[PDB]
Amino acid sequence: GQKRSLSREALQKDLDDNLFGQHLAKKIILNAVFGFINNPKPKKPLTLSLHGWTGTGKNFVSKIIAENIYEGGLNSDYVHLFVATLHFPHASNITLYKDQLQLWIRGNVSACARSIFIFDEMDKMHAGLIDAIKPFLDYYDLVDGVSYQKAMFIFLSNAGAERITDVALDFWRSGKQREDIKLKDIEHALSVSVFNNKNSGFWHSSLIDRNLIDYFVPFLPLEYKHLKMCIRVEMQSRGYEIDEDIVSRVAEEMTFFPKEERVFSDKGCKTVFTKLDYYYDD
Amino acid sequence: GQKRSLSREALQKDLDDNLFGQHLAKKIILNAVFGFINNPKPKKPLTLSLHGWTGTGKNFVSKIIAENIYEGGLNSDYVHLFVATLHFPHASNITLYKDQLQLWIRGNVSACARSIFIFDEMDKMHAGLIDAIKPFLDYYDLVDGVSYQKAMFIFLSNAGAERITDVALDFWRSGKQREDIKLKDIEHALSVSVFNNKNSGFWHSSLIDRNLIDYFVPFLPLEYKHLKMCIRVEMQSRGYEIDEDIVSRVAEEMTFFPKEERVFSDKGCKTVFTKLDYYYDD
Amino acid sequence: GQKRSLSREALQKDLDDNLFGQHLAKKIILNAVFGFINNPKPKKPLTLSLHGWTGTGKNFVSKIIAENIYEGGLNSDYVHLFVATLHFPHASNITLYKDQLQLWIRGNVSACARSIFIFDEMDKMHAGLIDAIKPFLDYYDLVDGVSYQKAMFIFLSNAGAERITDVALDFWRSGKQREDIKLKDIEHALSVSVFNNKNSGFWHSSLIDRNLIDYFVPFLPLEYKHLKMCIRVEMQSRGYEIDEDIVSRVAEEMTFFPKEERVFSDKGCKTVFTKLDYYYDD
Amino acid sequence: GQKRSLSREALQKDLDDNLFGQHLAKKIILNAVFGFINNPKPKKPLTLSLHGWTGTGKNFVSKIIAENIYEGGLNSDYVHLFVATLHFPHASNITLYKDQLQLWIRGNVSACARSIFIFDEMDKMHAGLIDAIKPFLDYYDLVDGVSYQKAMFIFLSNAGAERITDVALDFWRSGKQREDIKLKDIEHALSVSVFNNKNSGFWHSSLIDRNLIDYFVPFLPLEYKHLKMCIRVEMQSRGYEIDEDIVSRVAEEMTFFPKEERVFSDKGCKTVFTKLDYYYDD
Ligand SMILES: Nc1ncnc2c1ncn2[C@@H]1O[C@H](COP(=O)(O)OP(=O)(O)OP(=O)(O)O)[C@@H](O)[C@H]1O
Ligand SMILES: Nc1ncnc2c1ncn2[C@@H]1O[C@H](COP(=O)(O)OP(=O)(O)OP(=O)(O)O)[C@@H](O)[C@H]1O
Ligand SMILES: Nc1ncnc2c1ncn2[C@@H]1O[C@H](COP(=O)(O)OP(=O)(O)OP(=O)(O)O)[C@@H](O)[C@H]1O
Ligand SMILES: Nc1ncnc2c1ncn2[C@@H]1O[C@H](COP(=O)(O)OP(=O)(O)OP(=O)(O)O)[C@@H](O)[C@H]1O
Repeated sequence: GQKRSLSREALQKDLDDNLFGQHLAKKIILNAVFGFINNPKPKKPLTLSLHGWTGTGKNFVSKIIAENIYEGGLNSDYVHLFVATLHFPHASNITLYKDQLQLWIRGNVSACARSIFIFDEMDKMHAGLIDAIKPFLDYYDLVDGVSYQKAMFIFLSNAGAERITDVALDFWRSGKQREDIKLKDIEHALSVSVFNNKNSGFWHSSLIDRNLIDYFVPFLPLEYKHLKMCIRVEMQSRGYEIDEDIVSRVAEEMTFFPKEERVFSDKGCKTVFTKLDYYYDD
Repeated sequence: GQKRSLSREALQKDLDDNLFGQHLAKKIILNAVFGFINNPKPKKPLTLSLHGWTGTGKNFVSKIIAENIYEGGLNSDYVHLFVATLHFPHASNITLYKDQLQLWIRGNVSACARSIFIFDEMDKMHAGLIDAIKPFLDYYDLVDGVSYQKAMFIFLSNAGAERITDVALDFWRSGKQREDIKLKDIEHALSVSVFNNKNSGFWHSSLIDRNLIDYFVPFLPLEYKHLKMCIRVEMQSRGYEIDEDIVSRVAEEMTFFPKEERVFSDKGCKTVFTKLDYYYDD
Repeated sequence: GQKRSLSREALQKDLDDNLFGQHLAKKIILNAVFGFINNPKPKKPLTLSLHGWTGTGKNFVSKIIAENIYEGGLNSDYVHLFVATLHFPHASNITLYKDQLQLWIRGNVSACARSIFIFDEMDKMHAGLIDAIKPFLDYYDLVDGVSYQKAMFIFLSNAGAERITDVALDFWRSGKQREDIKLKDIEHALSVSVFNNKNSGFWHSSLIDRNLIDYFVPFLPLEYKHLKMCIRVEMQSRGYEIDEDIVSRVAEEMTFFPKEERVFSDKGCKTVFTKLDYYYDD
Repeated sequence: GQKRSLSREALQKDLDDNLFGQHLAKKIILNAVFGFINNPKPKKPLTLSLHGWTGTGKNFVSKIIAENIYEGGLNSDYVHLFVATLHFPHASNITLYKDQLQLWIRGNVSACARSIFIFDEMDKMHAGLIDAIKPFLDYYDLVDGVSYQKAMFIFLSNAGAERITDVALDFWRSGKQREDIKLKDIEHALSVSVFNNKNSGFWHSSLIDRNLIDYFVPFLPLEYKHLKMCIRVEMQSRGYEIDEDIVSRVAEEMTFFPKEERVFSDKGCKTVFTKLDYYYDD
């Protein structure tokens, strides 16, 4: 794994095995990294953006590719993780947070440029804490006698969800499935959510000062078909002895969005197996 | 005990011995933990919610299962307890309360992931004090090189009682007992009480930002039958020499709710034995 | 013995008689020395490394081969032993410790190049005390008009145990025994423990500046089968009159690791016979 | 005596004559040494641990067996004694204390391996002063061309008393005597007191790094029956002319623990005879 440059087959295989729907994410991720990781000269690190609705698999997919790259998954000493609240709660110690940030970066990357960093809960940040990293995302071949363009920086959020929602019902109201929705959607309004001078969108506004991001990538509500997928596949994978009635109860005993149609889920495949344990309790 | 994974028989036995009514709680608890504790891969810690009326046995049942798991019950070094007021009175020292919180957590859990935490008196809290724990309730296999998904976090309150009351008289007014009331009841209005921007419900509103809770579980007023149960069973268990007249006085000398029906208790089995000591005084 | 070059049969015989499990150690040791001792031109002394969990037989196996080589075992004037604490407690007298070290070396080896040195308790050392011996582990045919490449230097520790543990439950969690685990395991993480700038791992970091070590060799927790082996074999060897119930009490009256599975021992065959004397006391 | 290997009869006889209660200690000691002293190959010295409450006979029993082994008792040149405070007061001269320790050891043991050492007042020690002796408690057949595995090292303390107390009232509250309490009791919590990073328990924490101890052995409060035993037996042994009223005054004129039950003694048979001299004064 760690001694394997990821071939396309392994990743399309993995996602097609476990990922439900999200054709966009398979296309994007597969071709994007498969070009990137095979490139000995990326010219830049990987600046990925994610937002939308939960339980669609953000930390899921990040975990998966983390496992395919390194056996450590998240256990790898290379793969070192940060969080907003656990590390960076307050606007008091912003400077310490910046210095500690820069140094912990230089440590892990100076171990190897193929190390990976991820952030999470980015609705609770303070733009000084981007002001210490934009130079690291210059396409410069180096900084301080070190190159960073092999590493890969990945973000997470949920803002801008309202656009992917009302668009989802837009085309779906057109007698259509999001398979037929294309990858291109209104990246202008995404730029607004990302220009949105709310601290969530203001953070990424000052980051998008130069589109240091590579690719905006929203996920979508795992439709009740996906519920049934992560009910059948999971409970049959767990020796759970599920049957049909339990999968009548996916929709007989769940709330979807909006009420007036009862379509878009509230969790997808996040709270699915707990409620399925109720359906063991039946 | 501590070297015993709890079999179903032991727990249904215990609850059927000592717990009066609360069929819902026996079903929920028994199957829920019995699936959870036997699961070597829970994918998440146990995020339990409780609210409703007192004296129905919240701290009672938590105590019981604490004893069945570990001989320490609450004496266990693993089982380390926090309280709102005793530890976290003021909105002044919120930050210290968060840091001390995180560290005391990491201590006990780093002793073992099967440690247990409980909170109480959650009507007196401040949402910063959830903002330090939501990452711990990611389904992440780890944080900071440590996994938390085996541990079990349990909360307590009494808000939202009005719904379980007016529903209780709803179906009971229908010529019916809450045995015939099903577990499913209006979890939407429960979400409102849990969305209720009152600090009690606002706390759990920002927690229910992702339904990090597993199962909402209300208790109900221990009906005067339950009084008579925890009068006969207790006083016969205590060598008290109770007789019939003392159990005429359970209702001849007590207030129930509402007045116009005199049905729902005020304490259930909490103040029962003190008033029974009056009936020794007769 | 001392006039015997160790044939393979004698050593595989001895280990297969007395050593329980540790297939890796039989393979490694047997072929390694059997090639080494029979080699009139080793090109280097034997640079052995050991770490892991106790009571698996480090000082046991070193004792055994010491006996097979020379009748003295440890009594041999050739076989002269050093210890961290007994000889080299403080960082004050480091220089005296280095000079005395070099001279005591030159004495014993100048008696014969087939002399043996062992160290122990290597978590309490100071890198100056390797800085006097790395030249002795050049593959040079000589130093100061003397050759050292026939002698054999052996170390001991317990650091890096966490890796052999979590790996042991890794493959064992895979429905598997460590017989099916191969000798190859993650020698990268072993290099980290051996790069671990802790003084224990920093010592061996500056030693592994050139991999002057030959073979990393961890031992593993002597599984409760091995307990029962060194209960039956020992007590039947001691005329102890053991029976079945005493070997019910190996697990009825012992702690294993983790609690949640009760698998990996705490001592293996170290404290076994004392507790068995309790089972005489029964 | 010194030319006598202790037969079982002599020791069970002696303890059954003079020792009051402490069935556990008779079983442990008798079988343990009787197997040990008769063993020509112990494989280790005797690593005994003692803690609990005073006046139950620690220095008493150590004295007794010291007398049975050698006529010198404590007068023997073989039996050479150390104390924390008298010899090892300060953390200033720790090194001198270690060197003097090692040398005085080597002296007495080189006189004979059947020499005995005891320590006392071990709540006032400094872990450097174990760091010089753990090698002596390797099961090695020798060190420095000398074997130590015949000698016997014995410790004393009073920490961890709280566990033997609250357990004593646990089973005693169960309608029961500690005769019916078994030898097995919560050796986990004993390990905590012995892991207790207090210097008293931290000392023995770094010793229990390898369970170099053989057997944990607590004593218990000599119950008022034992008072009356060491009142009748002693005063009748002393020609004191005791009568009944004096043994009404054992409890009419003494404090026990807790107040609310007045059960567990404060001294047992330590201050007993002085207060009995008051009852001569009556
Ligand atoms: N598309 C999917 N197919 C199958 N299972 C999924 C899918 N998406 C999510 N899950 C499951 O749901 C759970 C939640 O996934 P994950 O945490 O990655 O979503 P998320 O967007 O990271 O949530 P949040 O945004 O709150 O961090 C996981 O346990 C995962 O296995
Ligand atoms: N269902 C029941 N059957 C028998 N006894 C009960 C029951 N419920 C409560 N009791 C008794 O009533 C007392 C109160 O129980 P408990 O404190 O668990 O209720 P609670 O909901 O925790 O109260 P609060 O909400 O005020 O903390 C206990 O002493 C318990 O033994
Ligand atoms: N695999 C085994 N089979 C049988 N007996 C064993 C085995 N391993 C250890 N023992 C016994 O356990 C005791 C401890 O062995 P030994 O001291 O060699 O372990 P160790 O790793 O050297 O301990 P430490 O690391 O603390 O020095 C010895 O008396 C030995 O006979
Ligand atoms: N079980 C017993 N039966 C009869 N006499 C006893 C018993 N235990 C103690 N004594 C008497 O009480 C006195 C105190 O005994 P001893 O000093 O051995 O207790 P200790 O635990 O060593 O005290 P400390 O812990 O303070 O050193 C002695 O004089 C002894 O004779």
